[PDB]
Amino acid sequence: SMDKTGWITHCFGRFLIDLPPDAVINAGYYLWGDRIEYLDDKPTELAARVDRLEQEWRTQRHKSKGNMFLRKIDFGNESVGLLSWSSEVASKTYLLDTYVTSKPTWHVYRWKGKVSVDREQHAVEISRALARNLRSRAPKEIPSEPGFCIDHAYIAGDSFQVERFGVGVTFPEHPGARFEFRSSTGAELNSLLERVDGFVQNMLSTFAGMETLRKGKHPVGSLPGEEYLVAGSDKGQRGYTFMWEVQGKEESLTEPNLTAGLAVLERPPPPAFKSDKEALELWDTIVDSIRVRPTS
Repeated sequence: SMDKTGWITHCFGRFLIDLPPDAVINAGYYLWGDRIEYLDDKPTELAARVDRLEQEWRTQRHKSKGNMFLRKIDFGNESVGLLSWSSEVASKTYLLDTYVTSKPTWHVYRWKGKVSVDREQHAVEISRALARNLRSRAPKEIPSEPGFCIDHAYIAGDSFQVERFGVGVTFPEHPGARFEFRSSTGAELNSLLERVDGFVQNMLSTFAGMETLRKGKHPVGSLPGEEYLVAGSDKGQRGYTFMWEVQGKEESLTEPNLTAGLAVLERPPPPAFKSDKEALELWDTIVDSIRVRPTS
């Protein structure tokens, strides 16, 4: 824990975070509500996918006597899009399946979502730009440029954009334990304590076998993070439920809603930790490493 030797600093969206080298990491990234998704397709494979999927939309009935395919849009920068009706019933909505590529190193990402007839051109203009802003980042590179980092790449820019990610992390040394780190634009209406506190006291006072290890402020650098940590024993198993949270500012990339959490279930398998001490060391070491990525 406190001995951050061999620990690896990672990139997720606008932020950085240190983690032990043993950690098993799995991340999800979302843009304008819709998931941006990495594909391990070499250029020929993607061409096959798009061709295969285009013909599928054509051999699929829309309403009575028309197919579901509409357009194959070219966003340039080696990227493409497929416009289709939102479903078998027209409504007034499409499905814009975007396939953006990274530069200079080749990767392709699928970014798909529904859009109305009256906003299709706008959505295209977004994909048009996402295509020329999506740049690749080297395996261990920590980009100095402004941008939202994703899998094997980042979306360059400091212009506002709703963005969100969620990283699930497990540790082999500490089995049963699960850490999660999430970011999301938009501000929550209450702080952590203002929201959850009342109910936690009503559960702790009601049910036995638990104690509030910590509570209150836990600022990390310029980030105003409150925290709540609960622990308890049952089944001869020691359970944990931690959380840290910056409630974030509206229309802000650098101070969005930002949450770190760690939990260990009960219900004897091997201990996730030796004691409460070891658990809070890991928790504090990781949370204190949270920070906005320095950007020129």
